[PDB]
Amino acid sequence: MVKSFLMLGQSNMAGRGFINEVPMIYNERIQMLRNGRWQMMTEPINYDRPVSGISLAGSFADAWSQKNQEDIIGLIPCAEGGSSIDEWALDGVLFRHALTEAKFAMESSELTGILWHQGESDSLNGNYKVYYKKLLLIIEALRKELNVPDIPIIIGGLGDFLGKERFGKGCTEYNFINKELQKFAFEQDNCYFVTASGLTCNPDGIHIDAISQRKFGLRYFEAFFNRKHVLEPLINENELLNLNYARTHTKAEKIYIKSMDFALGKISYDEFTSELMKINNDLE
Amino acid sequence: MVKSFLMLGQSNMAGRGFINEVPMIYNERIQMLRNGRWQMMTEPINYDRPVSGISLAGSFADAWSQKNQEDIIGLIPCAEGGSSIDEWALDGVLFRHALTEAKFAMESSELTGILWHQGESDSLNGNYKVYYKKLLLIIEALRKELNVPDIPIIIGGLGDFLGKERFGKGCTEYNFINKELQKFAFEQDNCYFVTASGLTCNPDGIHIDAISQRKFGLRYFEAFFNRKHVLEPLINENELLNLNYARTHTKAEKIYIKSMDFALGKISYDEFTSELMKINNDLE
Repeated sequence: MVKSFLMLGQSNMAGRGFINEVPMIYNERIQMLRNGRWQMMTEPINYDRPVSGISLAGSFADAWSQKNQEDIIGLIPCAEGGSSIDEWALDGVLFRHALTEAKFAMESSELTGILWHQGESDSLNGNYKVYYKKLLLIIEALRKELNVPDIPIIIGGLGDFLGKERFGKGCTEYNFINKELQKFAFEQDNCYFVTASGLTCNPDGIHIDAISQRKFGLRYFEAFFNRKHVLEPLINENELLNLNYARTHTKAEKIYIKSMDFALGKISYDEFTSELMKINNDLE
Repeated sequence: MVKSFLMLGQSNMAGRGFINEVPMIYNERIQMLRNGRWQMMTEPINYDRPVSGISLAGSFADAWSQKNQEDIIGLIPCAEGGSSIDEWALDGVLFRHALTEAKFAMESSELTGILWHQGESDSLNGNYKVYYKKLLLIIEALRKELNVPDIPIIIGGLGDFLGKERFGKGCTEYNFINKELQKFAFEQDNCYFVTASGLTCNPDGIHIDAISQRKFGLRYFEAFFNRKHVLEPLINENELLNLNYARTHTKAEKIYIKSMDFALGKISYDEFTSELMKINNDLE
């Protein structure tokens, strides 16, 4: 079947990594939800802004497909940039929209997990003193509404680069939010924390970069697959990624990158044809 | 207030024009729906595929903003590439998803019109003999469900390049669909037809190109604004477009193109700063 994963949070969940700084992930077994149905995943996955880029859900799915050669993983993009915990209130629009997206997804897939990452917009002037209780109502409503009382919900921490440079300089209370995120995970059932140590950011000083967003996805899967808290970065983080990048592509996959090259006008029709035949004639 | 317009149809409504072949439209008074709420419009508007590009809704909105300097126009992207009239059935997922999107939009805007363009996937082996009756049920359900019994619904024809080259060669019955589209418009209340004469296509032989997609948008507005059938192309089509391209941008707008240039890594932070001050210091 199709195992779907709901994506919730701020811009760091939707992904802002520069897609030209990390290798493309073309996995015919990884899919994204486009206006209610499944389509082959191609970053930007969570296109909430014209600037959406590399997400952590990319490597998460790639790593997931390697541990499950049989099924297909479906991603449900519902992250909103700049959104704060208050904007995610049950009565909220971006929460009720996430529900409708999830439901559309589960009428053709099975919701297996929920990926959450948010907190930059709450890393200032207190309001971290109410973050927990706020999150509890959101998670509670999610499990109830979507009828998933025990599926693992993974939550990541905030980058240590916050509260220092430009767009991120206003987030001086990020570490106070991390404590609430951690606490929430330990105390709440079926919730796991994922450290963001070592992760770096783009020039804006607030968004995690592509490279770091790729490692971040592995830690998310590491937590999900083993149902544990990832308090430290995985050791084979770099090599683990290259191992997925080296994977040989299917005929359908390499025909896809070519169909797209042509669709975007990057190559001629005859050049597209010649390239398609090479794939067809190729041995193995 | 915010006047919203629901976009329905196939890939030629979602837009597949190459964004690098036509000038960018940056209008702070034109917005798009991103996961339930309004955000400043930036093409691709209807991102249903990683290949989504220039849509006809772009120039439609630009022309609309010039005849209404007071309000803001909101676009609701709900077009699915490759979808056929059958996939748009009331019980369908991409129809029920369009409804939920429209409703989310109207709880913060007023649905003023519906833009429809579809039929390439029905331009083969008959089934054009059932297109009308099929469309009637879809339109009927839309007005009833969304409580908009008299808002103008505009429908465009199919390109004359269809049924001849590559990806479009299979659409040999396009002209039979056009007749049904036309008929439907004349007979049905508050429905207007928009010819696609003169419009050209990209190399794939099936998708209307950026230039043509821009002219196509004007004809849509021409029909909507005057509540009439556009059976011929507008005469000042080219100049009418340049007139909108020449428009001087607002301070907020030019600050936006700069905020994006930086957000995408196209410029340095200091270069971004320097550019922001120039905008601030500028006289008029």
